[PDB]
Amino acid sequence: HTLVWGVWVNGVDQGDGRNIYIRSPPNNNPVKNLTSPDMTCNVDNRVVPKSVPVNAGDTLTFEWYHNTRDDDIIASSHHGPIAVYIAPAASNGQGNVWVKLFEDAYNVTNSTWAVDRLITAHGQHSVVVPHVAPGDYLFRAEIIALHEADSLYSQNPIRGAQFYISCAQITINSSDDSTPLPAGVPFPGAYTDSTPGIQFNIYTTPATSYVAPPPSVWSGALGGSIAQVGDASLE
Ligand SMILES: OC[C@H]1O[C@@H](O[C@H]2[C@H](O)[C@@H](O)[C@H](O[C@H]3[C@H](O)[C@@H](O)[C@H](O)O[C@@H]3CO)O[C@@H]2CO)[C@H](O)[C@@H](O)[C@@H]1O
Ligand SMILES: [Cl-]
Ligand SMILES: [Cu+2]
Repeated sequence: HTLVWGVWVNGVDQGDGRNIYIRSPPNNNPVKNLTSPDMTCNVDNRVVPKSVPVNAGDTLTFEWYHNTRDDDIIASSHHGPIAVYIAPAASNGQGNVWVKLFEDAYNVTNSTWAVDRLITAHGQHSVVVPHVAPGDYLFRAEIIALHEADSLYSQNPIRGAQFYISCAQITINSSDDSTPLPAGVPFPGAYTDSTPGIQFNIYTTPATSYVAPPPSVWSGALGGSIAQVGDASLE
């Protein structure tokens, strides 16, 4: 159970984005139905009044929280991966539009899941803004909690992989468009009951064997991190 509070751009806090530049759902409950329209941008997908200006090459940091800013972030039980996707905003997230910019699942070096490191990072994970066409975009940050993912939601709707999905409205101003955005995958649709990484038993199956759901990270993607960029306590 987690939500996005706002974003930072090059370590500068853009301020509380909830219902402002984040298409915030009404609460932190997960999405679990893989064929739900709610898989696009969570249960209240609509245009919000602001879009955060960035340029290609900026560091864009998403900041998550549980109940209040810079708290426990997400229950520690919620082990799983983190991904970020991008789509042109005019699509409203519909159709074959989502391109993956970031994946972090289980780090064998550190023996930690992305969610574990997100807690340590005070809810902060970042991407480099890619060199796509200037314009308005949706950045879809997705945490998958796997603690009940041994079951398919379609078999037992009390369980299943849990999707904490947050769409941020980002406007890319200065970009050379050296890597034009291609078509991508649909949400709902990209993840199905047979997709690797959706049904996974963290109690019985080693995390060293976990394969995150496709698609693969796009060749145009410039990278990211799971790390505290900004100190909310200084404000
Ligand atoms: O026993 C089932 C699993 O529970 C997990 O805890 C979640 C609770 O099930 C859920 O009821 C609770 O929801 C809270 C939410 O955290 C809070 O922010 C909101 O204000 O109210 C909700 C209740 O209406 O969330 C927790 C997760 O934080 C355990 O984490 C898990 O190990 C356990 O299997
Ligand atoms: Cl939960
Ligand atoms: Cu939860």
